[PDB]
Amino acid sequence: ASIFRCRQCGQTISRRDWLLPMGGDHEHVVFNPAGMIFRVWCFSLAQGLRLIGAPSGEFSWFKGYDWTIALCGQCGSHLGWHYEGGSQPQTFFGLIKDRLAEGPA
Ligand SMILES: [Zn+2]
Repeated sequence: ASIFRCRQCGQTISRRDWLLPMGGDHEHVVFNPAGMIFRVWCFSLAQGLRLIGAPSGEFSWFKGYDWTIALCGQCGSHLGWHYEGGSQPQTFFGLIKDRLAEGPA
């Protein structure tokens, strides 16, 4: 239970070692304006994503951060967001827990 992959295709995405307790918890449950609930796990680092467009602060769930949609770079599945423009840390990833599969390195 050491690396996280895209559930839909297997792409390598992150690692348990890279979980980041933001505001004291690595897990944050949030909703967008369309009412969709997301169980977000914060990671300091991720790979294999494709970050879409330019950042936006609108509706940001993390104070001081602007976001970009993060797709699986391989299959296009929406895996979460990349956050930037903030402080301590400047950047991080918020990934949707149930869209990842955990398993051995
Ligand atoms: Zn994928």
